[PDB]
Amino acid sequence: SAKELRCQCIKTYSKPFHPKFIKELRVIESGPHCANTEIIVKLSDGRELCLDPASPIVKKIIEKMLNSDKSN
Amino acid sequence: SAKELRCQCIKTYSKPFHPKFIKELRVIESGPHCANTEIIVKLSDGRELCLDPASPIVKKIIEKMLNSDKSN
Repeated sequence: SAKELRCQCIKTYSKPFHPKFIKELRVIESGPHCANTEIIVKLSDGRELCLDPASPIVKKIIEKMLNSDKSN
Repeated sequence: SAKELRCQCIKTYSKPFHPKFIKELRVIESGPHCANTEIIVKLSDGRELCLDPASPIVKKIIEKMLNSDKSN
């Protein structure tokens, strides 16, 4: 009975780990909405899902869109 | 009749473009071999393939493995 799940996820693929051994680093960097807009990965041959470990980086890449429009 | 194609690719997904509008940024960052070890992406709703636009960055992420072992 917790708040309705969010769009995709807010944490790592599912678990934290060394993202260095990631075979596929996927990043949901779509426009501004809710579907894709965070980080993602494919942990070597063990874990593979989205990615959002308290890393606002990717939020800054999506954030630059708005900020780009904030030139007037 | 050109040199046998390489492993996956050496350039972008297929074409260059603003990687900013990429919906999925995938990165083949596997160990050291030849399969996956470069950058990759999913250009918004238009282009989606690997990624290696003269960007050695990703090569530096894979390179840190060796260099990590070069501590002795």
